[PDB]
Amino acid sequence: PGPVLPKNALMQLNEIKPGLQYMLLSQTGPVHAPLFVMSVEVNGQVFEGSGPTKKKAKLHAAEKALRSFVQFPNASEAHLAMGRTLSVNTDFTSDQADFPDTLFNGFETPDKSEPPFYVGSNGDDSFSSSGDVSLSASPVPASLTQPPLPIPPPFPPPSGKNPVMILNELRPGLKYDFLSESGESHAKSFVMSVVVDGQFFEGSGRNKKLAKARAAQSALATVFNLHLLEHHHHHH
RNA sequence: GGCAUUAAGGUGGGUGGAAUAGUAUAACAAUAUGCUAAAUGUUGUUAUAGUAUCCCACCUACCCUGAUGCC
Repeated sequence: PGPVLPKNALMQLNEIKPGLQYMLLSQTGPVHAPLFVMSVEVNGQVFEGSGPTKKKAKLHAAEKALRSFVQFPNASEAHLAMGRTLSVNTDFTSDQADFPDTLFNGFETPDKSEPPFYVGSNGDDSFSSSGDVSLSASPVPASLTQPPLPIPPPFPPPSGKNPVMILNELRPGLKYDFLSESGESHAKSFVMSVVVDGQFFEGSGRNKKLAKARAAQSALATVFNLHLLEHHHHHH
C-alpha cells in the first residue's frame, strides 16, 4: 500500500509521557554499521531497542514501552504467579510469498559460424537438440551484433588521463580482476579485466596500473555511453 | 670466470597527499504534538571529527635487461 513513519510512536509516546526517561546503551561497532540500544523507562518499566543511529533505537524502545505502559500506567500491587518460556516448533515452515528464477537451459555454437538453413544432408547433430548445459557459463555464443570473442574489439589507451577514478567515482558499482604476464621481469605485459553492469572488459600493459587504465577506459566509455578522448575541458 | 661503473623496465614494502562513503558532535531556523504551559519529536541550513572504500605521488628494498671498463 505505502510507506510508514515513526511519527506515530513519537506522538503517542508524547501523549502518554508522564515524564519518562530515555537511555542510550551500546553504541559501538564499525564506522558505518554502528549499533545503538536505547532503553526507555516509564513508571519503572524499561524497554530496550537496538537500531543503527539513535533514531530507530529510541523509536522501537518507545513502541515497546508504549504497549507495556498502557497495561501499567499506574501500579499498587505485584506478584510472581506468571512467567515465560521458549520453543523450537518454528525451525521449519510450510508457506512462502516468493519463487525462484534461476536458469534451466543453455547452448553453444556447433561450429566456427552459424550452421546451414537450406539443407538437410550435411550433418546429423544440429536439428535434434536445443541445449546441453544449465550449470556453467563456459560456452561462447554470439548475438550477430558483436564478434564472438570473449571481449569487445580493441580500443586506444589513455596518454595522460586516469579513468580508474572517474569511473570509480561516477559508477563504482563494478569489480576487477587481474590476468597473467608474459616475461620474467622485462618486456612484461600484464593485464586486467573488469565486470561492470554485467558487461566484461580487459586491457594489457607494461605494469598493473597501465593495464587497469586501459581496461577501465574501455569499461567507462562503453557503460557510460561516453568517451575519453573527445574532450579535455569539460571541467576546470 | 670474477670484479667496477653507467643506464632502462618491472615487482614488493614503507611514507606522504587527494577524492568518495556512512556515522557522530555542535550551532541556527522552521514544522509538528501540548498550547494552560513546559517538554519532546520531525525536517532544513551551516561548521567540525576518528574511520572505512579507492586512487595518486614520493621514498626504500628487491628482480631483471642493456652499455662500457678492469683483471
